[PDB]
Amino acid sequence: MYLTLQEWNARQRRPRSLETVRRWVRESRIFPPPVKDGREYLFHESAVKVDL
Amino acid sequence: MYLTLQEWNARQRRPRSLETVRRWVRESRIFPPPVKDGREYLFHESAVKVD
DNA sequence: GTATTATGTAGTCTGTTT
DNA sequence: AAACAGACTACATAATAC
Repeated sequence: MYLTLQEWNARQRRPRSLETVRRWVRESRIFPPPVKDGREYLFHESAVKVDL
Repeated sequence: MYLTLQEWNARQRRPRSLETVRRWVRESRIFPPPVKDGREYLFHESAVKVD
């Protein structure tokens, strides 16, 4: 299922500050790009961080 | 058998610049610490970087 | 060495959910 | 309204790159 930004962060090898994760999203570092459902990002469970 | 700094670095989950790996060695971040043998560092196969 | 990039905390801004 | 989520910026330091 979709994860919240904090829930996706908590499953990564090195969780970061939520502001950091948000910056990754703004910078197109997350594949697939999270959808903003209303006020919050939804991450695919299989979303990964990529180097651009 | 020992590995070279380049060989060790290519085998990690995120290889870094040589400069950075050398700095980690200089800062004793790597265990077991590499042996300096002549001009090269020699890494144990099991050597990991401790955070 | 110096410069650039990555990260962190805060305040204020737009907008969403209750 | 009030709490929430996130954007954007100002301000920092650390790690990495040059």
